[PDB]
Amino acid sequence: MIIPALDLIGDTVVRVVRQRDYGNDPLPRLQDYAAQGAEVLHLVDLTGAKDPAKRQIPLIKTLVAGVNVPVQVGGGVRTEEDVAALLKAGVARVVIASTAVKSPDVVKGWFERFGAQALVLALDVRIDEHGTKQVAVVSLEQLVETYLPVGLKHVLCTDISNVSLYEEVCARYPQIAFQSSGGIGDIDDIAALRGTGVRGVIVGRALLEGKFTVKEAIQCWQN
Ligand code: NA
Repeated sequence: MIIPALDLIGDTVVRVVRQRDYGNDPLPRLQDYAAQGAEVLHLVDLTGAKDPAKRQIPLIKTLVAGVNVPVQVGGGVRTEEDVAALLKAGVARVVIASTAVKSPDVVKGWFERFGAQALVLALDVRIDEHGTKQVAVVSLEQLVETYLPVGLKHVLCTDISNVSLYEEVCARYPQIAFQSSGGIGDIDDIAALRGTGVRGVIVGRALLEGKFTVKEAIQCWQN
């Protein structure tokens, strides 16, 4: 799957690493992502990620209501209440950050209550000098072990160290549906990831930049 994605600061669509400002119409943007055939969408609430007390619930309610396809939302999700709040806003899956790295027993609890189909674990992966896949702020393997007993199913992988990693880990963990994020700059990057075993590709920047349209991405990826 192609998974189009918007990063949000307040009501404002942005490019980040803040880099560029693209307006205050996330909804027509999303709806046009959907019109072209996107099956899943992806939001990051950077305002909430900065401080969770300012979680943009009303906004996210609106955005999720305005489209008729599942939406996954991340950004500062670090307590059970936040997960419930996001779900209560209509969100189809909650994307969890570094907490799932730091606090396995808590997060295991979230899995046990909400179920694994509702959660996505977001991991920044570093390949080090030695060739170990480590997980940013512990190895990938270690994490997968920690969460297999509670039915781990969805991982969002950003590589911050490209095809071959995904080939190997997708082969090692056939029970995990991997999502690649970052590293997309043109339609060819999408073609590249096509046969790797990766299940979903997060696409953001390239779309705002007009390199291609979601219809083109889908044409590519879906061969
Ligand atoms: Na697709």
